[PDB]
Amino acid sequence: ITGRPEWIWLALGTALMGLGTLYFLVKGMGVSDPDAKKFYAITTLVPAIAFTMYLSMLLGYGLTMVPFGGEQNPIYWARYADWLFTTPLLLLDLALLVDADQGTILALVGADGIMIGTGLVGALTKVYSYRFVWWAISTAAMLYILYVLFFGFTSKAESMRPEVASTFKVLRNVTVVLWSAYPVVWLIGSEGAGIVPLNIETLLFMVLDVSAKVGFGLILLRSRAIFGEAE
Amino acid sequence: ITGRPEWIWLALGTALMGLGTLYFLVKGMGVSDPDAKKFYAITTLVPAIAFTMYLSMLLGYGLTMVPFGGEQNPIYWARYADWLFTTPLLLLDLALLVDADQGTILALVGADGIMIGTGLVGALTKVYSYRFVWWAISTAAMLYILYVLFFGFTSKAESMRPEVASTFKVLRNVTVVLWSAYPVVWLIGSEGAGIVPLNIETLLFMVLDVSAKVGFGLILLRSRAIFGEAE
Amino acid sequence: ITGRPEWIWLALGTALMGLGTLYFLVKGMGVSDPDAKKFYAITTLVPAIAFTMYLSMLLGYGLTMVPFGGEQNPIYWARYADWLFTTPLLLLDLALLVDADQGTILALVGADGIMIGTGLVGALTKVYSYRFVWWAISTAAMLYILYVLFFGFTSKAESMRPEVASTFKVLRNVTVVLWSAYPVVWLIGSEGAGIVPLNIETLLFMVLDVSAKVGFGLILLRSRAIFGEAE
Ligand SMILES: CC(C)CCC[C@@H](C)CCC[C@@H](C)CCC[C@@H](C)CCOC[C@@H](CO)OCC[C@H](C)CCC[C@H](C)CCC[C@H](C)CCCC(C)C
Ligand SMILES: CC(C)CCC[C@@H](C)CCC[C@@H](C)CCC[C@@H](C)CCOC[C@@H](CO)OCC[C@H](C)CCC[C@H](C)CCC[C@H](C)CCCC(C)C
Ligand SMILES: CC(C)CCC[C@@H](C)CCC[C@@H](C)CCC[C@@H](C)CCOC[C@@H](CO)OCC[C@H](C)CCC[C@H](C)CCC[C@H](C)CCCC(C)C
Ligand SMILES: *C/C=C(C)/C=C/C=C(C)/C=C/C1=C(C)CCCC1(C)C
Ligand SMILES: *C/C=C(C)/C=C/C=C(C)/C=C/C1=C(C)CCCC1(C)C
Ligand SMILES: *C/C=C(C)/C=C/C=C(C)/C=C/C1=C(C)CCCC1(C)C
Ligand SMILES: CCCCCCCCCCCCCCC
Ligand SMILES: CCCCCCCCCCCCCCC
Ligand SMILES: CCCCCCCCCCCCCCC
Ligand SMILES: CCCCCCCCCCCCCCC
Ligand SMILES: CCCCCCCCCCCCCCC
Ligand SMILES: CCCCCCCCCCCCCCC
Ligand SMILES: CCCCCCCCCCCCCC
Ligand SMILES: CCCCCCCCCCCCCC
Ligand SMILES: CCCCCCCCCCCCC
Ligand SMILES: CCCCCCCCCCCCC
Ligand SMILES: CCCCCCCCCCCCC
Ligand SMILES: CCCCCCCCCCC
Ligand SMILES: CCCCCCCCCCC
Ligand SMILES: CCCCCCCCCCC
Ligand SMILES: CCCCCCCCCC
Ligand SMILES: CCCCCCCCCC
Ligand SMILES: CCCCCCCCCC
Ligand SMILES: CCCCCCCCC
Ligand SMILES: CCCCCCCCC
Ligand SMILES: CCCCCCCCC
Ligand SMILES: CCCCCCCC
Ligand SMILES: CCCCCCCC
Ligand SMILES: CCCCCCCC
Ligand SMILES: CCCCCCCC
Ligand SMILES: CCCCCCCC
Ligand SMILES: CCCCCCCC
Ligand SMILES: CCCCCCCC
Repeated sequence: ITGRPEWIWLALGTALMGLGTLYFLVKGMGVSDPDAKKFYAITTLVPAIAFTMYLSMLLGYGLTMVPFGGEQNPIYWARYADWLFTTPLLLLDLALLVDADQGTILALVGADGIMIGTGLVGALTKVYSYRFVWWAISTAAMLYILYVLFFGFTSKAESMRPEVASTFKVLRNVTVVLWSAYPVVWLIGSEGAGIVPLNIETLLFMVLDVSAKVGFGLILLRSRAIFGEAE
Repeated sequence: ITGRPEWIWLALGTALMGLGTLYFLVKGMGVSDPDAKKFYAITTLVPAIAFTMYLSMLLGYGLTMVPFGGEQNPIYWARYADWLFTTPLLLLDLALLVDADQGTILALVGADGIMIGTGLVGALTKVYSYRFVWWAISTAAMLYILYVLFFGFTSKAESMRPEVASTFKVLRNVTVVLWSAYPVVWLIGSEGAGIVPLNIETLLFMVLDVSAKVGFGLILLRSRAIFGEAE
Repeated sequence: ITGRPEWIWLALGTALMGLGTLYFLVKGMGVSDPDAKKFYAITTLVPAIAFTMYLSMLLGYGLTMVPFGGEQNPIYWARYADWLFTTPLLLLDLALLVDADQGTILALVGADGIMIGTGLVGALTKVYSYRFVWWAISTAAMLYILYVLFFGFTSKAESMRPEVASTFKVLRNVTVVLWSAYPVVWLIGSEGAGIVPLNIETLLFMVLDVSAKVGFGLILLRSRAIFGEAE
């Protein structure tokens, strides 16, 4: 484990995702509202999945070597197995908050799968220049997601209860800022141009992951928007 | 790229799926009917997924070598990753058109997963004679799907609006004819008996894919069956 | 095939899953109740999936070698591909029986995915002591599932029709007893401590699989709880 300088950030990430999972699990014990139960189930699964994948990276299972640039490059593939399941769950939290229609939910989840799937292909591609073709396709899929979150959901939240509109607006802004950083870290990190070393890259993804999952969840599950209007 | 004679058909397929995706995306911009939005989302995702997998084959990522018959045989595995997601989406288009019940939808999607999954196992199997055992199981799963589309959905469409009944009947006939060709191309192509060479096999799958996805989508999204009855 | 002593139990399992699939398929022909169709579709898919994965193990495709303990250990990875899809389908049978809320269904299916996913990682892990870390995480996920089936569903079934309450109680008890045996067989078998040899381990999993899928299905599909109350 300790033979890799980035191990400290993988261990911290593992701990923070595990602690986040347990807090949400305990906090959700005393909840019977069927609407609130939906948000607790979605939001608790997110850091639980991330916990297992951070642990796999810490123990060395989620790491492979990819030859490109005449070098064997360490690629943590477990990140994409994490994101494949956690990013659509996070979008479902937002879509259920605004009572989005089914067709829009399917478009979001499908574009998200394309985003993560093409990012994985780009991470494992051995022809250096082709890695950035996949990065560009994946980034186009992300821009579609961000467009929908702004010019489809925002207008839908305003016609909703005030507390669900204000909570959505906050979580929307958090998501757009944090998610946009991921393609940048990829491009300048060891998967892309190799400007930033792997140990610093790992620290950046850990800060982003914890903020986008645990921080996101703390804002959502403390809001009254997750409960139905009741007397 | 150009070192493979089949590259021209992979490049054409990539272009036609990309163009198809963009047309459906633009055409769906001016749509607010929640029913129509469902069909546009399903139908636009189909060629978008196929685009990415054709590109992976063009660039050489979606290709592996499988030893059988005393030879290293080029097997494009990316086809099955495509079909795993696009064939159930196409069946969902048909099932939603006739307002199929949930139990029937689950049976269709499950049989479809078995069809594609066993076809993938057959494509990667190293014992030559066993490849055709998997082909037979996969073909049995397809025949179940075709039976349901005829002796379960057809009777349901007649009790529906006339425009949804006539549109379903057309898309049903297109699907049964085109899908039935796939097991035949597999059997006589490089995955099976090896009668037809890979470059011709690739041309045939490209014609079938574009027809079953883009051609299918053009018929559906030009129909009024996708809109609810409104004044 | 016959070069492996466990082949006899893989062949028996294949036959019993295939026969089970055909019986459920025939029995479900004469069913039009939309509620009953749901249970028949879920319950017939379970042994059909298991059939294909037992066949892959029989023919040698679903087997790999994992080095640990200074030895190349035969690991049947196809079991986890089976369980990944069949265990959530079995939980869906139970959840639909008691009309569970959506949030609870998602929590069950998500915990089940974590259970199977971490068990697969543990089966393929090359550092011997780490294999049991994954076993423990997977077992914690199972205990969560069992808790929900007892202290969330049981109370919900009592407020239901008597026949659905008594049928659920029976299937609940069958599930908790049979599922609990799996982590024990893993721990003492070739994936874990290696006390029980592989051929005996394979026999035990076959008895458990057939009972948990075909036996489970025979109890459910003979009950009147799967039909709506009708005159
Ligand atoms: C509606 C939305 C959900 C739609 C989703 C969008 C999606 C279509 C976007 C594209 C996804 C696609 C790129 C997934 C590729 C997975 C692949 C990286 C797995 C590893 O295989 C890659 C190479 C080794 O580098 O295999 C070496 C050769 C091996 C012999 C490969 C044989 C196994 C194949 C991988 C079998 C295909 C399985 C499916 C891809 C499983 C789904 C994986 C997940 C990442 C989507
Ligand atoms: C309700 C419906 C959706 C049900 C679906 C029906 C489905 C059950 C039908 C059978 C599907 C099954 C054959 C999928 C097999 C995937 C497999 C080809 C992936 C590549 O692995 C094959 C060998 C190399 O040749 O791995 C070499 C050895 C490696 C060490 C393998 C270890 C990884 C395992 C593959 C882990 C299992 C992952 C799941 C199979 C992922 C789903 C893939 C998709 C193709 C279903
Ligand atoms: C809501 C719920 C459904 C959530 C589900 C819970 C889930 C997150 C729990 C953890 C699942 C995770 C451990 C799955 C790992 C699959 C992995 C074993 C496949 C084989 O790859 C392992 C190594 C060889 O040993 O690959 C060698 C290196 C290769 C180069 C690997 C590159 C391919 C990657 C495997 C791509 C990721 C694909 C996804 C993991 C596909 C889903 C598989 C299924 C088992 C979940
Ligand atoms: C909890 C994890 C989250 C919210 C991860 C989000 C990840 C992304 C938005 C990743 C995006 C990428 C691109 C847009 C292209 C480059 C490759 C990716 C996958 C890093
Ligand atoms: C857009 C792609 C489509 C509609 C693909 C359809 C593919 C099939 C219907 C494939 C069927 C197969 C068999 C029936 C057995 C032989 C292997 C397959 C997977 C080619
Ligand atoms: C039809 C198959 C069924 C119902 C299989 C159930 C399997 C389990 C409940 C497996 C549980 C495991 C653990 C709890 C940890 C050890 C590894 C597993 C996956 C065997
Ligand atoms: C979206 C965030 C990207 C900003 C990356 C900042 C990295 C600064 C760290 C110093 C770079 C290390 C280079 C010298 C080793
Ligand atoms: C009462 C609110 C705080 C509860 C404690 C939460 C502990 C989980 C770890 C959170 C750290 C990361 C927060 C986002 C920066
Ligand atoms: C379902 C369509 C299958 C028909 C295949 C027709 C192939 C004819 C092309 C000529 C065969 C090439 C053999 C000589 C190289
Ligand atoms: C107005 C209808 C035609 C629009 C142009 C569609 C261009 C997408 C490519 C379609 C070619 C394949 C059609 C099926 C044979
Ligand atoms: C949950 C069931 C686990 C019980 C396992 C009993 C196995 C007894 C078979 C004899 C053990 C073989 C050891 C000598 C070869
Ligand atoms: C009339 C009920 C029996 C029908 C025959 C079922 C045959 C399928 C194989 C069942 C054997 C396994 C039963 C569970 C132990
Ligand atoms: C490729 C993996 C995608 C599945 C991720 C799991 C979450 C799915 C959310 C589905 C939302 C409901 C759509 C109607
Ligand atoms: C194995 C991958 C299957 C999932 C394909 C994605 C489409 C799923 C459609 C689900 C239809 C809704 C069923 C109720
Ligand atoms: C185009 C939709 C408007 C909202 C999206 C904001 C774009 C942020 C740019 C992200 C940069 C990634 C490289
Ligand atoms: C048996 C259901 C009737 C409709 C299915 C038509 C069968 C077409 C044969 C396809 C040939 C594939 C080898
Ligand atoms: C803790 C929830 C109560 C019901 C679960 C029964 C636990 C059975 C123990 C299984 C042993 C697996 C190692
Ligand atoms: C080795 C660098 C080659 C540059 C390729 C950049 C491709 C980016 C595509 C974005 C449209
Ligand atoms: C090398 C050819 C061996 C023939 C096997 C055919 C199997 C087909 C099974 C269809 C029932
Ligand atoms: C080689 C045996 C090492 C023992 C590790 C046991 C780990 C079990 C963790 C359960 C909390
Ligand atoms: C609940 C605390 C979980 C912390 C265990 C993971 C941290 C790795 C320490 C080496
Ligand atoms: C929108 C046009 C997309 C065409 C790019 C793919 C074709 C491959 C050319 C080499
Ligand atoms: C319907 C009977 C299915 C039996 C075939 C599988 C058994 C393997 C025999 C070698
Ligand atoms: C993106 C930063 C999240 C901050 C988490 C703190 C929330 C406390 C209510
Ligand atoms: C299967 C052939 C499809 C033909 C596509 C043309 C549709 C234009 C309306
Ligand atoms: C767990 C044992 C199941 C027994 C199956 C027999 C059911 C006949 C109704
Ligand atoms: C109005 C809410 C502002 C939230 C933005 C937070 C950016 C990290
Ligand atoms: C909408 C604000 C985008 C912020 C992008 C930050 C990328 C590091
Ligand atoms: C490929 C772009 C299509 C141009 C608009 C078609 C008419 C909606
Ligand atoms: C009555 C519609 C006929 C459609 C059949 C088309 C076959 C390619
Ligand atoms: C229902 C007509 C079937 C046509 C099969 C064509 C196979 C090449
Ligand atoms: C009251 C029903 C008892 C069922 C338990 C069966 C254990 C195999
Ligand atoms: C609730 C009874 C548990 C039985 C466990 C059996 C494990 C072999």
